[PDB]
Amino acid sequence: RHMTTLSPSEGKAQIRALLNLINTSAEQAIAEYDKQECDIPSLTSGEPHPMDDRLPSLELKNTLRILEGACAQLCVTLAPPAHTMLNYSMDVLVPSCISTVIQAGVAPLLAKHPKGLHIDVLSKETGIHPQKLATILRLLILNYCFQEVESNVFANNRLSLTLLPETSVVDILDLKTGEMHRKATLWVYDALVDPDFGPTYDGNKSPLVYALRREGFDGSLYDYLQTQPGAVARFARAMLGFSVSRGLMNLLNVFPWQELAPGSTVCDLGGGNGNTSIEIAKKFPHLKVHLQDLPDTIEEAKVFWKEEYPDAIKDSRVAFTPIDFFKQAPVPDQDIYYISQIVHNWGDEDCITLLKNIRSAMSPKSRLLINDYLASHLDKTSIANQHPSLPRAPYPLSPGFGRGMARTYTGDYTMLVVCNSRERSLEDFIELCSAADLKFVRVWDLAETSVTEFVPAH
Amino acid sequence: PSEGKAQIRALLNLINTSAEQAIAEYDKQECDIPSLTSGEPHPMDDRLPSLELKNTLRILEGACAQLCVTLAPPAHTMLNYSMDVLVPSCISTVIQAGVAPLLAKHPKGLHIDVLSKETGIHPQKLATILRLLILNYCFQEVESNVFANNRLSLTLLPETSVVDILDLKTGEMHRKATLWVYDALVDPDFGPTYDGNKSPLVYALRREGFDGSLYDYLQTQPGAVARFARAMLGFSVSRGLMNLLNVFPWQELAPGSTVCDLGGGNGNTSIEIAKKFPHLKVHLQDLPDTIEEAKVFWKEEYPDAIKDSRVAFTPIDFFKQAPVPDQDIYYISQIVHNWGDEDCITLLKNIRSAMSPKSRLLINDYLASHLDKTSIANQHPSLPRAPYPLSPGFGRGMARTYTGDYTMLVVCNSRERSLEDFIELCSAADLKFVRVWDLAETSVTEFVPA
Ligand SMILES: NCCC[C@H](N)C(=O)O
Ligand code: NA
Ligand code: NA
Repeated sequence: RHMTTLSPSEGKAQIRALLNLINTSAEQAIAEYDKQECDIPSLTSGEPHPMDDRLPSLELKNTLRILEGACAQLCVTLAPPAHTMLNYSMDVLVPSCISTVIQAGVAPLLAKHPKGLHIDVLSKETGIHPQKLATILRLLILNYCFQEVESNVFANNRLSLTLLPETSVVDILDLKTGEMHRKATLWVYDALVDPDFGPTYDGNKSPLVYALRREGFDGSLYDYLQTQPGAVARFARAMLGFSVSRGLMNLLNVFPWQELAPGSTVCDLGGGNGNTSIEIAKKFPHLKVHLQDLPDTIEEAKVFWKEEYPDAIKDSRVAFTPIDFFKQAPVPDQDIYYISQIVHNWGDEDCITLLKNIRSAMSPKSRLLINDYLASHLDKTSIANQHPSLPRAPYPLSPGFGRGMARTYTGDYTMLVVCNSRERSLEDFIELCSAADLKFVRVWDLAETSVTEFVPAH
Repeated sequence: PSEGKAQIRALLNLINTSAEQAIAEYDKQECDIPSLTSGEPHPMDDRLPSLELKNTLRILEGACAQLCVTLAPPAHTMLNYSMDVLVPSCISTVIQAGVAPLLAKHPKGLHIDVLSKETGIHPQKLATILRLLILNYCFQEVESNVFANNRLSLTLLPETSVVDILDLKTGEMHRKATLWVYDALVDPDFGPTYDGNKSPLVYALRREGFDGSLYDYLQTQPGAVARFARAMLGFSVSRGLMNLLNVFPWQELAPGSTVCDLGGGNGNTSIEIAKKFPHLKVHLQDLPDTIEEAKVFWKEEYPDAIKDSRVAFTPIDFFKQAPVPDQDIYYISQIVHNWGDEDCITLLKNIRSAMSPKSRLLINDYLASHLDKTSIANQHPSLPRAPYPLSPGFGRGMARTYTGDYTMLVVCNSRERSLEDFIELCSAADLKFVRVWDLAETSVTEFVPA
């Protein structure tokens, strides 16, 4: 129409530019589906789309960042503030419903009956009152998870299929919506102003540990998981699925592993089982990988590598060396030292200690890759003056990608309430590395976390 | 070419045209587009949102949500859903910490260290909380580590008609209501019934040694009953329920027609009806103490209606006695969704027994309709229809109907009802369904004596 141009203003120009971002991003997402020769996904189909279990392309993830940011900004601009804030206040409800239907096994039950089940059958099988379960299901269905095929007859759709026990994402969805995460957010303010739990970032003083203490539990997160049967393996699968659902394997496509000389060494410092190094070695057979972690984890990793990629052990392309990376330096003269989701778990002093340990082991050919969210400040000046190798949100998105980069900030807050740690900005990382005589090179954007590269300064 | 591509482009068209019409709604009041960085309220922030704006927002939000969820991988969307507890947690925390009033006293903005000193919260932790809110357009960072209010955080000021409902919905009691929902639902005592003392909230409160209803619990907490009453009023105001005045055709009733505000408390709704439509007479009926309070309220806010003999007050227990007879309109709002079927049918038969052949009953409540394609395709023509290709209905655009129902379950052990549920109850009370009057929030369903 003409409503953006009849009585012109800067605000109308910004609305029209948001509309342009939405339209062009949607067309680019269509192009991504065309590139893979796939049709557009359906929210009513009862079977997965071919790309549901595939690594999302970098282009699709960047597109979605812009599309989600622009849609969110457009709606929040045009709606009355009380409307948006009321909806925010009720956003706890959908994750509550997800946890409830996971506990009730609704999605596997519906997978046994793909054409759908009447709500009385679901009630008989779950033990939940049929109208209460229908209330839960309809809130999820309104949000495109499950579907109502006839009145009071419910079926799976492509979003509820992520809740099947076999998928790679059900465990992280179960953990993030689960009772432990709900306890972590139950008394956040009280923990933050508590004279003992408030002032420090100590591991045993998170809001989760505060809630556990307040209910009579003695022990940290670790101990709490150990006391819950089958919960440590649940947490491990959840971490793996958190990496998978976020498309972190796009590392393999962003950093130029193919341009490293044959025989180059990648030291996966603190890589646990080496789930990343194993993919690097599988995809780039000209590289050698070194897994370093705690001795027990190193034995688990030897078994894991024997399971999944014995060829690397037979070819002498994988090596394993135990380490406590706070007390000893890693193996020297590696071409790459890779640390992923390690810095955001420790305070500044321990990080500087680890960074100095890494720096002491490096040669002129060495570099350090840090895989972590970059939790940038949200003022216009910080965003404008960021390093040009960082992705920049297009006009008129603000702050940055807005909701399009939500997981950087929901991640940070999660780190606070569950682990009492924090994500850091690019400036924070540069300052820590500079204290360890490491000079910044550039950011390798994964459209989720970022891989920042540093080299020995002197 | 493909149906999926055509649906994506139809969603784009819905987004474009709905945004255009939202702009037209701002132009109609000679207002510019609101700003997400401005430190002062937009002139329409405290105004009743027009029916047209709420309609286009239903479409715009439903279409944006459906577009993003269609194009994103399911794991991406579900991961973001799984983290949706965090923003309300942050809202509750900044409310308890008083960040918005503090920033109101210093409109330029405050450094994070000043906010930390004033709130007792570590500055980097407070910064994490604030930045999650700010990414969602609540508050803003004007300079690095210097934060200020914006138009969304202004809703958190103590004087607003929305801060109390936001405080309640994000607060500790509501967090306890969603703590153990599954366990409550499969428990053989809490699961099978809708008894007031068997809600998921009460299930969680048992672990503190409490047992009773929500009303009992509120009376154990200092200042909780008053905060709850303020929150209910503010929930009504912030949802634009006063669009009742603009949807039901009060001006098409003949002068002298009577409106019986049944269970209307102080008469907050009927006093606005009486002011906008002086040709109507209002009869307010509620509990005796409430009726005396309402007399005081009307003497303070609309004494002309008392001088002109346009408002009457008659105490009632509407489960035990019939309302005053032969009124043109009987109006009940947010009552049915608080009671079970048997009590509702009792109240409806009481109302029916008082009606004359010309009387109508208006029920204001959410219509928690079924979401299958057949129910939606064959719904009553008076219901709003979501345009192609929105599904189910308006999708996320009508979220508050379905977050309302779930809220009623976990906090109150009650439920919203579908249109068919309402029609069946009223038919059991010898009331025939006429039509729905869409408020673009709740709905007002009309019934007549059969
Ligand atoms: N016959 C099916 C009734 C479903 C109807 N749309 C309702 O939700 O009221
Ligand atoms: Na649970
Ligand atoms: Na704007």
